[PDB]
Amino acid sequence: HYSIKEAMLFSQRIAQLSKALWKSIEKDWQRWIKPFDLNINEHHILWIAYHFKGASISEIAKFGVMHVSTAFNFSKKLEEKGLLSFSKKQDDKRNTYIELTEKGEEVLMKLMETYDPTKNAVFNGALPLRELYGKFPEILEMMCIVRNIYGDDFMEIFERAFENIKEDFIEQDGKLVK
Amino acid sequence: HYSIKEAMLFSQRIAQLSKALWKSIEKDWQRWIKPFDLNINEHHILWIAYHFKGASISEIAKFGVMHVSTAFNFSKKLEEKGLLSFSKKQDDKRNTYIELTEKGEEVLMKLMETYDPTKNAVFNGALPLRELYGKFPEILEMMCIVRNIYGDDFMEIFERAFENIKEDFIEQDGKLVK
Amino acid sequence: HYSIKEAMLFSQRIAQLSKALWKSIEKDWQRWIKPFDLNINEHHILWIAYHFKGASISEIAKFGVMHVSTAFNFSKKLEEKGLLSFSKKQDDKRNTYIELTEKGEEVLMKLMETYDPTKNAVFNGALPLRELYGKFPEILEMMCIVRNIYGDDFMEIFERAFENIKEDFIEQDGKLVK
Amino acid sequence: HYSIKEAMLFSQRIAQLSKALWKSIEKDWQRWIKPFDLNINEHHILWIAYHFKGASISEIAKFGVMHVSTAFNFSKKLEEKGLLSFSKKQDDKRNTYIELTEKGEEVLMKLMETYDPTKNAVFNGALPLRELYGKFPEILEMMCIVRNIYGDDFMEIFERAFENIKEDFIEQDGKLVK
DNA sequence: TAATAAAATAAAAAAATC
DNA sequence: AGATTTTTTTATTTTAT
DNA sequence: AATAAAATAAAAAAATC
DNA sequence: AGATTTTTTTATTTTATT
DNA sequence: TAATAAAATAAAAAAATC
DNA sequence: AGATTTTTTTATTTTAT
DNA sequence: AATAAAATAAAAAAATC
DNA sequence: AGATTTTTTTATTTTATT
Ligand SMILES: [Mg+2]
Ligand SMILES: [Mg+2]
Repeated sequence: HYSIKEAMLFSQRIAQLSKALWKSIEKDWQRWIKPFDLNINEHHILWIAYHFKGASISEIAKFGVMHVSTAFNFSKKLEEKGLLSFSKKQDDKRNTYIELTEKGEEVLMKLMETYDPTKNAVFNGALPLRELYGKFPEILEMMCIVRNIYGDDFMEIFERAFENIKEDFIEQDGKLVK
Repeated sequence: HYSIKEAMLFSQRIAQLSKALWKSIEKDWQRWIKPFDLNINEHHILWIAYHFKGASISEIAKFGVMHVSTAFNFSKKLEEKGLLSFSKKQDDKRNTYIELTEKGEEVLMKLMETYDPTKNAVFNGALPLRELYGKFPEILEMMCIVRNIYGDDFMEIFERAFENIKEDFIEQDGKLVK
Repeated sequence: HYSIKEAMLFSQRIAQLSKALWKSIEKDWQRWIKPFDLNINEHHILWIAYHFKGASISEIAKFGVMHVSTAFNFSKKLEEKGLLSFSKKQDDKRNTYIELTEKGEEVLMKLMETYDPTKNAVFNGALPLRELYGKFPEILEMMCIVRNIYGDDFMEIFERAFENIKEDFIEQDGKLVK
Repeated sequence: HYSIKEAMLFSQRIAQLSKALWKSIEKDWQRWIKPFDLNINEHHILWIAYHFKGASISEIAKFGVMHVSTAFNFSKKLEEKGLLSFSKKQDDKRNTYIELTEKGEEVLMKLMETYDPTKNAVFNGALPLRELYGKFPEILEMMCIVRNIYGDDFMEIFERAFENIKEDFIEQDGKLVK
């Protein structure tokens, strides 16, 4: 059992913090992918499909943090730009599934190449901690909180992106490459 | 140095973790302020003027993570709803200072009465951690990152809210009241 | 559940750490008190009495992490040196109580004067962390572990020492004094 | 910078934690090894020499947090009990290098099979934390502090012990075996 | 709709001019 | 750029004999 | 039992704002 | 330099969209 | 005891010496 | 410098009519 | 049950390694 | 400078104490 004050204190503090973060993250994310004329959720969708091939609209709307409507509309615009593949399987024909086309994987890799960590603000904001820790910050308390909110299945996005990028990419001339 | 691989690993973990965390906080925040016909940034501006009286447009755009222009446009709607008061100053009339009207302060205080932490998802997410530790999670690594991004003066908002809630408010019948 | 390998991995990591930590704290503690011809458990006994006046030999042994016989022998050795006043009282007389004499209080505070944090190596080892955090490390994970082993009653010594030192003392010429 | 009050608020908190933690580790470690009539520092020496074959007396004293006189005398007693081999090198003859004999390896790995986590207090104190996290506590803050006090070369023992337990041992019938 | 760049604008400060 | 509603569609599911 | 009819509920998909 | 003029800088303020 | 001061002692390197 | 053992000592608990 | 006992337990107080 | 001698430095190695 808890004081109401002590809740307001915790609720307001993590509000400000999570808004400060993500806005900083959103800015650096949209700056990096505007050259390729992708918006944030769009790019997130393509990454959802690369790690989770064949996902359903509601499934990608799960792993990217977006409404089901946003996923359908932004994923069909990725279809017309030729970056996404829609599909249906008629055991249950209410369900529309998406796959990444070759063009889309390509722009993912090219965006991966244009990545410059130094122009990302939380990267630079986290480097102090890394220096004395020996590793980048884990932010485990946040991962615990997120898990209890979204469920362990959601958290599959993390380790699918961890293992895949550790094995599906390498560094040559200071850029990430396949 | 660091690997550009090791960098991406950290950047995708924090990116998704914070989009998760903000969106969760976003919807719970929208839900409690719609009864009084506010949006997040409007409510955010009102709390900033409560804690930082007579602050510049650019200042409340600093403390609330918003653009100067969104600060000025939502700050004017708040005075057309009567909740804010605009002033200018002797030394430099380019600045425009903002104060809370007592209609504005009232709706803040009434919303504080409606606050049910049980309906906030991040709060329920942090309860298991609160039990083990005995106090709420501090997410200290994130406070450090945000600080090295926004700088020490942005971080006065956390301290001013902490002190003000603690010394301006008090519990009665499970609600926070003056 | 846990694998035996995973558990051994944790049990050696903390055994080596707690040994390392305790031994450096042991040396600096001895340096500090050898001038006054005290030993660790004697100095801890006197500090237990200062925070917990009228405490039993068994009770002193709880907070001082020492065997009850160890407390007994070292405690009456302190009475010969005239810093401790034994008592026996009221209903039950198998219990032997302790309080701190005038001579004992002064040697505490005088040792508190000779305190130089820079000669203590664990202080120095935490200074890099304190810069980045703002405050000293909270070492919460071992605080949780130490509680689960010893119980919430035991952890009252932390809480009693925190409050007493905070306002039974003040700083003068780089010295703690009453 | 820091206060002298703030400095000793930290010094006492880690003194008391360190002592509490080392003494529940002390007595759990003793109980485990008395069956094979070893003491803690003798058992440490056997694990130092297993992980670091050919270690010097001084080096053994580094990794096992003990005086060079104790590591010598307890290394001797291990030679008289037939578990450690004493060597010299003709290039520099003031050095004296230690190496486990096969009788020495066998007693270590029978004790490895004797290991029951559930009799260890610190393990059980840590199980609630492993529940929330998914992994055991890392107490990074204590690793940071200990690395600054002892230096990065000492800290090699954690990394070698980690990887050696990982690869040299396997789980058969709920016990760690080679 | 809740935000936001990209202009636009007015005022203060800073820099040029002699 | 990214929501909320509402529609509209399919398939389970639940009834009703 | 079987069915067949009738809500109820999954999953999109299509206008708002 | 001291009195003026010019350019830049700062802070909005409004406008064009997502 | 399970430890560790404190000398004590052999070697080796380092400084000195001319 | 610290314990693990012994002992010893009250008070409490349990067992007996 | 009311007592008195045998037994148990608590808390020191000793002697070892 | 090169060969020598002499000091310090290092690593045990043995003592005695809480
Ligand atoms: Mg933590
Ligand atoms: Mg605690």
